[PDB]
Amino acid sequence: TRSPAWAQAVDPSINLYRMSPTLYRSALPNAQSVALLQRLQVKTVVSFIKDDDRAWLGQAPVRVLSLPTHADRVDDAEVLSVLRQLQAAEREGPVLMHCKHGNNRTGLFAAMYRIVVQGWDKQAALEEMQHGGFGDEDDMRDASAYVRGADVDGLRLAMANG
Repeated sequence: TRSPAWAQAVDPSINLYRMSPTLYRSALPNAQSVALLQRLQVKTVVSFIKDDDRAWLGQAPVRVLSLPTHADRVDDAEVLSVLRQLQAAEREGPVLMHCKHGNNRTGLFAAMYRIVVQGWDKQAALEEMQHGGFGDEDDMRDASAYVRGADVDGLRLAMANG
C-alpha cells in the first residue's frame, strides 16, 4: 500500500485494512478482534465463508450477514447482489467484510467494489488486489481470473438500473 488510495493497514494479524470510514476488509477475525471492531464502530459483519461469526462476536450488537461462496463459482449476478448488500449495509454504519484468509474471496469483492462502486479502472483494482500486501498472486488466481473476465460496463449499467 504505497499508493495512498489503497486500503490502509489496521491489524495485520487478521489481515484487517481500512477502505473507508464505513468499509473494512479482513481475514477470519477472532474473539480478541471484537474490541477493535467496536472502536471502529462496525455495525455489520459480512462473511464469504460458512463459519458462524456469532461464535467469536459473542454479544457484540452487530448484524451478521452471511454470504458463503466460492471464488471459482462467482458470477456477475452474485457480484451485483453482494455489492448492493454491502452498499446497503454501509448506509447502516461501518462494514467489515471477510473470508478465511482475507485475500481471495474478499479480494474479489473488494476489487469489484473499487471498480463498480468507486469507478476505479480495473488494472488499478487488480494492482491493489495482487500487490496491496493482502497475500501473493498464487493465493488468489480465482479472484484474478474473475476480475480479468468481468464486464465492467455491464456491471455498472446493471448497478444503476437497480
